[PDB]
Formats: sequence, structure tokens, C-alpha cells
Amino acid sequence: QTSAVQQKLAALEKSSGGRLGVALIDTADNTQVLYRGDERFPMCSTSKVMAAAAVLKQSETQKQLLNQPVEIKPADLVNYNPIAEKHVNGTMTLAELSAAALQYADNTAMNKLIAQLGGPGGVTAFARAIGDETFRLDRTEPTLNTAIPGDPRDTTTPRAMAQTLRQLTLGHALGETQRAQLVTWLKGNTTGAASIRAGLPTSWTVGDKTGSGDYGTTNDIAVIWPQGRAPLVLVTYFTQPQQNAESRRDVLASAARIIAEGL
Ligand SMILES: [K+]
Repeated sequence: QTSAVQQKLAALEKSSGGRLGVALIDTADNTQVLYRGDERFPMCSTSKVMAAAAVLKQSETQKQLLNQPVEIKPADLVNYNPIAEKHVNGTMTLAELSAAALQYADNTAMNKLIAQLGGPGGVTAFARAIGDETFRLDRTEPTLNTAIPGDPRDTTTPRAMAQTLRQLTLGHALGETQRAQLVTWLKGNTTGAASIRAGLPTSWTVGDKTGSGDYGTTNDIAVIWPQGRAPLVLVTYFTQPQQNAESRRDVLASAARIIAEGL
């Protein structure tokens, strides 16, 4: 089958010169609308949601865990550390690290979450534990963002990520307090204004996590509450042929608009 939303997503893709993947879940009627929805895409920073959620899950049994101070040493600093670089030779809590990773895309913070989970395999392990058999996290920051065409490392599919984000933010993969914290974190993201949120009616409330990497990889995953009606989950992944391709957040805004117009 091929819906007219798919016809406009395909044209958007052709216009873009890149590879677009989209997956929407309408919770109201549990319907799904997908474009290259089973192809793999580099997740880039959108993988931080899985790592933050995995640490929240540990916090269900370890009740003070989010309050635990974690040292920031000079050697922990990587390529983009907007919050952590302010605390080197001091400490940050796992809550602070989670907020820095999710809301400011801090790669040092992500690496602290990965370390708390025992390595990238501990993030993948949480994905398998909540039903996601597609997600794979293989590297730490910054190398998980190489987004090399054909490389299965650090990839998921639009379908799998939208199903997972639903479970974490709207379902009960997490404890209620942990889910609420994740939602609070996602809603306060500072990096998404030009991506999914830019394609959506202003009155809709959004939580999202962006991602960016080599090959112009430009991603966003969002939980959407559109006032009146039931929430939506939308993932938009985009990647391009040239390793040094520029960011294309507009494509994600545009995919989101097409998806919103087809409701
Ligand atoms: K980042």
C-alpha cells in the first residue's frame, strides 16, 4: 500500500537529496504511518534517550541514584560538553548529567550515563529488556556519531524507536516517577526548535531529543500532546551521501508538518 502522506514524504525526500525515515504512532487509534520505517539510520544523540531511561530504570530500585555525585575530570571531556565543561574538577549528579545529555546534547554527560550502565552493552541491554530488538548501541561519544553509510553500529529503525519512545514516555516501561522525569526532561530540551517542533502547530506540547552527526545526519524523536486529542509519537531520521554534508533540520520540520497535515 502507499498513502498520500507517503507520497509527500517521498517527494520531500527526493527534494532533499538524502535518505529520510519517519515513523508516527497515533495513540488514539494506535495507528502507524511510516516511511523507510524498517531501514536502519544512525541514531546519533537520539540514543541518549535510551541511556537516560536505562539509568532511570536503575533508580527505581536505587532510590537516591539520581542524586549521586559523579566526578567530571579533564580526561572525561570529549567533543561537545556544554554543561560538563563547567564542572570539570568538580561533580555533577546523575540527574544533572541526564538533564545535560537530554536537554543540551552534552556528549560527556552521555558518556557518564553509559559508564553507569556498564558500557554501551548496558544501554542495548535496557532496549532488549523493554522489548526493543532493533536498537543497538556499540560505541561511546563521540564515535557513535560516525553515521557511516551501511554501518550497523549505533543504529535503529524509525519503527523501533517510535515504539520504544512510546513505551518510555506514555507506557510503563519505566516507573511512574521515572516516566514523569523523562517527560519533564524531554519537554525542556533546548536543541529542538528547528526540527520536529518547527513543523507542528504551536499549541501542541512537545518533548523531543535531536541528534546530529556525520553524513549530515539530522534526527529528532518526539512525544507530542496535541491539546484535546491523545498524544502522538514521531521519529524523523535523515542522513545524506556526503560525509561532510550540512545539517538539515528543515527536512525534519517538513516531515513533521506533512505528518500533522495528514492526521
Ligand atoms: K550532541
